[PDB]
Amino acid sequence: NHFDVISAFIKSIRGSDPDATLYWLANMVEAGEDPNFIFRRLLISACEDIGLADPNAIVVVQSCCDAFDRVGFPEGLFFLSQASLYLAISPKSNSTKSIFKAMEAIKLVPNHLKNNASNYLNPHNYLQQEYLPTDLIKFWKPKGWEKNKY
Amino acid sequence: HFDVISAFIKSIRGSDPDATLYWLANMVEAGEDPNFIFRRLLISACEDIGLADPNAIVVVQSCCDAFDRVGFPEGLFFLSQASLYLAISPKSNSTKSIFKAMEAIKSLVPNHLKNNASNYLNPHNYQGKWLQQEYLPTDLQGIKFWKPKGWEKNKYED
Amino acid sequence: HFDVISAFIKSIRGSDPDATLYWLANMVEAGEDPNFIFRRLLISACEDIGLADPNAIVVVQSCCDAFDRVGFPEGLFFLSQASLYLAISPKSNSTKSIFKAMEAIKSLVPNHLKNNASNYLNPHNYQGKWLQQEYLPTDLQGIKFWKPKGWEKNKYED
Amino acid sequence: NHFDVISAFIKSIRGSDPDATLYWLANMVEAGEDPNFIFRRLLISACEDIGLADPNAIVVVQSCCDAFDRVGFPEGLFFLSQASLYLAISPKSNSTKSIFKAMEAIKLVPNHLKNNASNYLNPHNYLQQEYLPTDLIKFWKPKGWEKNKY
Repeated sequence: NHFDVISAFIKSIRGSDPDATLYWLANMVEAGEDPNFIFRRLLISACEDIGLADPNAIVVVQSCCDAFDRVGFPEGLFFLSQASLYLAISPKSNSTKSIFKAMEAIKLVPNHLKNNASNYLNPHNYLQQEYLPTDLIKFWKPKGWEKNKY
Repeated sequence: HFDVISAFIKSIRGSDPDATLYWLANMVEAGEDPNFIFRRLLISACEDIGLADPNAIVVVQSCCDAFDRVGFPEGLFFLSQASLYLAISPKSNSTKSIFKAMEAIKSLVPNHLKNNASNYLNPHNYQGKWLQQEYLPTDLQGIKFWKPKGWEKNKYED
Repeated sequence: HFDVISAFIKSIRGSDPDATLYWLANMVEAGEDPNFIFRRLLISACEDIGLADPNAIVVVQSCCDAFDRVGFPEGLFFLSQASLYLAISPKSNSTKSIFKAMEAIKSLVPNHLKNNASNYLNPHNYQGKWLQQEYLPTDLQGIKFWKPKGWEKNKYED
Repeated sequence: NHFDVISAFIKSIRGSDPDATLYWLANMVEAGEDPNFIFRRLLISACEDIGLADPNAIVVVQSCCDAFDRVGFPEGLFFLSQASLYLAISPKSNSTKSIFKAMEAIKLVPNHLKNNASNYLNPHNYLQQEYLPTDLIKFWKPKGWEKNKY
């Protein structure tokens, strides 16, 4: 049941609602919830829910955890609030979970991709060349920063 | 001692790099613990700059780490970089919002927002433009805890 | 094993996110050490992306730190973020330059460039537009070890 | 005398010369110079020579040291080269040394700046208010990012 509050909190972040985020956040801290337990979920969210929409999201959130470590309560509340608000208002993407589609397919390396392959063409020196095996298909599904990169 | 550190943070909050430097210099002559100064700088990076530039906490944290690796005398420049950086950043106190919501708390979880809820819809699966779903309890929908004033503006406008 | 990791780095170098993911997935099914994968990702962030985006090393390092804090199963997403991020970044091998200069070495310090040199002039004191001062030995002036190809371009143009 | 090489290396960075930087860099590593000794000077340079011209310079350089730690030679050479090139081509400023002018002057807090001062005006709530003592003057001398902030 405190799993229910942190769930409401993370779904609020995922839904881009900074008000509900703070509300569930305040709920957890009036309840004396463990801050490392909040931070671990923020980190995961920074990569599972924001991810390549803003690839510096994990950087900001880690700085907020480190800062919290040095500082603790009552002041640390600001790190919790910045990191929570920061994820709530960021653009969203779950394209980092594309790894699971690839793990499903997995469940032999082309020659040109072998270590010290003799017929590898280095893209820096220059491109058509195949990176998947012959018998294989799109695993990565882009949805922010990843849009421009795409 | 606690007045000097106060004048330091207020000069930063007031966007005064010169006074910022003067109270920093005061503090180190007087033997103040650099870890203590870095605590207040980390705090002020979220409390006084905050989402006006959420990179501020990364830069200051990295100044703090640089100081742990180098120590004095050269550590004095990382105190100075961190301090100057906050003094000249745009300011916002919007992270103080959490206290507003905390006052609203001082509250059951809606069913669709519980862990593993069967009626929860996931914005990542959503083929539309905005998933309309309740995130606050019903008696509170519409209530506003956060408004931005820099980087928070742009993010808000989207 | 060393062929799989090779195909992984080459897919990243080739800007292929799909193949990148497939060889990542291959590696973790096979039990590959995540620290080993992160080493190659840190390396590739400087060798293959490099000054095309010097933030790449910060992001990947931070993925690595996130993995140390979280471990599996959720650590798999930080491997994935780091990997995908390099696959889609602009590429540059311009940090390989150091090997060129290393070949020129395989050499006394000019006097004005020695520690505490009395004839050294400091670009920070310089009231002009560009301090013309020798940084290479005289028999080497004009020689070029680095050319950019992204972020390195802009920095170069200045 | 290996102090002479690292000096040539740092002055080359300070002079914005990426070629000479690499040259002295290669010199230090063919000599088996200690990489922590190179990195410590890069860090200092990232703040004393680049500083607020690019305030993420210390971030990049620290990531390059951490990466080097995990990896070592021969591959680590890339972290050394990226961080060295990165500082060489960055815009330059020594405005972080302005702290020493202030330490010279130092060698009593206005009331409104005291802890819990009754007549402090908070800039968030709103500005003319004095941050230096009455008897005091410009310490900070901006020269990149600090230009825009100024």
